[PDB]
Amino acid sequence: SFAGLKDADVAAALAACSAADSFKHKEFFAKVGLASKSLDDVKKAFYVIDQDKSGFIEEDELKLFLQNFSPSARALTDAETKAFLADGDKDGDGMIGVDEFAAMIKA
Ligand SMILES: [Ca+2]
Ligand SMILES: [Ca+2]
Ligand SMILES: [N+]
Repeated sequence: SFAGLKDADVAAALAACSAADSFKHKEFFAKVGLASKSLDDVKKAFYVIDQDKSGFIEEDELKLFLQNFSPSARALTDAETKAFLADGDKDGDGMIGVDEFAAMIKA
């Protein structure tokens, strides 16, 4: 479950990436329903994912990305984590900021 999203969508999205290395963030964003949320709602999601409230989603939080949807969900592999980072880190500082997060989700 995730605030603002349908439990059925979140559960199906988690099932869709059950296999190691099958996680594709853009497919996950669409399946879970975040890609269809308003920009304002996408920003809310960001602050939840930013676990230590540093203002940025760092690699360690990216690795445990799925835990925000279910505490028992698997960690992303180092390969999945790095691809996630490479796709969203538009300014090259090694982390994902709120605007980068929103850009990655809204096409
Ligand atoms: Ca953080
Ligand atoms: Ca960045
Ligand atoms: N972090």
